[PDB]
Amino acid sequence: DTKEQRILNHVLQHAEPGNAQSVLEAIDTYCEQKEWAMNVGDKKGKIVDAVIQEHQPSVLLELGAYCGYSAVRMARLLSPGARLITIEINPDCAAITQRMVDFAGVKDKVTLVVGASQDIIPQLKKKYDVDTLDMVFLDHWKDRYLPDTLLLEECGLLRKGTVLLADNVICPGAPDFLAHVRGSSCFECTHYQSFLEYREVVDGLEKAIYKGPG
Ligand SMILES: C[S@@+](CC[C@H](N)C(=O)[O-])C[C@H]1O[C@@H](n2cnc3c(N)ncnc32)[C@H](O)[C@@H]1O
Ligand SMILES: O=[N+]([O-])c1cc(O)c(O)c([N+](=O)[O-])c1
Ligand SMILES: [Cl-]
Ligand SMILES: [Mg+2]
Repeated sequence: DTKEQRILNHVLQHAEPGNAQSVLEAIDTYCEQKEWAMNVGDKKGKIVDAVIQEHQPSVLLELGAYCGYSAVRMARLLSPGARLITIEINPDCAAITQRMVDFAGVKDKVTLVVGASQDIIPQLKKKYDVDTLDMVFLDHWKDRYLPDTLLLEECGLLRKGTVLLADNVICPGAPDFLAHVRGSSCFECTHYQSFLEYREVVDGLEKAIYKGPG
């Protein structure tokens, strides 16, 4: 992950220590202009922000951390005592994520777990003291969105009103997830049309609110 280290080094050299906004701006400018990277980004980040502002989650699970952009972005909006648990399968990306979170001033809100989402999710109650989740941000490999959604449900981690928010439902796309949550009476869905981070290709997020196993 040479590019990812470069992004981190750019942030460490140019952003302001302890300042989450400064970190996000440094990443977004670097990535838009110099080296594209799969961060949720600023435009779609504003939709993520709005969802968190509307629903005010205190326990938030992120699937897929990468360099920590979205962890920093979401953590900046959370109340005291809130927990953002973020799961990242790649140890080198997790290491960057932790540096990024520490530098941004938000480490006290974030718990990073190195591992595959499908291994970690069944451990969240017993090993991470989770009860249920208020919100989940899905932004890992898209072929995991549907299986992890069903796993979350099976493991008893969703309550009525738990908000799923999925990135990239149009590009690269998550068609099997979308078909499921839209067609299922167990999820109330809203689609937010936007763009591929840093670019003009159309993309979107799906917000799917769990309605219980009905
Ligand atoms: C799109 S990047 C996440 C971007 C991040 N949410 C952001 O906006 O800054 C996707 C990440 O998912 C991770 N990933 C892929 N499969 C995963 C899995 N099964 N469990 C956890 N992380 C996984 C990849 O290593 C990669 O870092
Ligand atoms: O290829 N891409 O444009 C992306 C974009 C993204 O925002 C991703 O999250 C992604 N992925 O997780 O594979 C891929
Ligand atoms: Cl953007
Ligand atoms: Mg994405």
